Amino acid sequence: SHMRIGILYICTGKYDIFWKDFYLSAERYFMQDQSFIIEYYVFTDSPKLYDEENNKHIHRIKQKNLGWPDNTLKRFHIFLRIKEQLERETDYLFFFNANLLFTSPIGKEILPPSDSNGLLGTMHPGFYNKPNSEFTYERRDASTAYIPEGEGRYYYAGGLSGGCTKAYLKLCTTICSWVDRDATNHIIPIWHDQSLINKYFLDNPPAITLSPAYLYPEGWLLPFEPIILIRDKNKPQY
Ligand SMILES: O=c1ccn([C@@H]2O[C@H](COP(=O)(O)OP(=O)(O)O)[C@@H](O)[C@H]2O)c(=O)[nH]1
Ligand SMILES: CC(=O)N[C@@H]1[C@@H](O)[C@@H](O)[C@@H](CO)O[C@@H]1O
Repeated sequence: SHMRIGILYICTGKYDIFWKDFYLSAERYFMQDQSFIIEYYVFTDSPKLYDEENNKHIHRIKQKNLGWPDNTLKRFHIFLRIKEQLERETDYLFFFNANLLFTSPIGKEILPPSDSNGLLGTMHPGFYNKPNSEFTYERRDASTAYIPEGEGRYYYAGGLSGGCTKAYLKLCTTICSWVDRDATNHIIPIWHDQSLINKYFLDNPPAITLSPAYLYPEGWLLPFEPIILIRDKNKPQY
């Protein structure tokens, strides 16, 4: 029985060093109720992950480094490679960036209701209480991620997205079609990683919208307490 939770994680290249503290924080804060089984789906090129030889929930998946911009553009194309084992092993899906870190215990409060659409979005830390006129949406009608001015509620970031497995997999398949449709039209959506997810969140507003506290950049001073910290990529330790 219990509730199955799946974590989508990509750390190809030099971002594999972010897995250690992320895993140690997820095992201490993220879903530690007795009704939660947590599964790690790590997409990397590293031959072995941290605590992989001890933990069985850590699924090392073959994935080379695609570089820019395919590492953020073809992100959802990677998730569909194992979409056959995702719905059978998980009930909820969650995507976190590499350099993310848990600081506060996260429970069932971020779980979308059973009646709603079952989607999850996170407000961008750079756009809090800023007007719609300052949103960096895709303003080209030729692209599939096009959002006209005046429309939209929040500016969702691509650093953190989730929801139930059934609704989240449809989200991935929808965007993948939007990427390939733009590839044929010789056009690249901007910003590809977050503009595409805002177009979907406009057509399909998420059940619950997380504050930028779950995407708090390290060093900033934002009007909320940091729950999930975006670690600085340019630190001497990294
Ligand atoms: O070589 C790379 C570059 C990026 N990422 C992933 O892409 C996400 C966003 O990275 P970002 O675009 O901020 O890095 P940049 O492309 O600016 O170097 C992160 O969660 C990384 O895990 C990756 O796996 N390998
Ligand atoms: C790198 C990051 O956190 N993402 C975005 C970046 O892509 C760009 O949209 C910028 C200005 O809108 O806001 C952030 O820095």
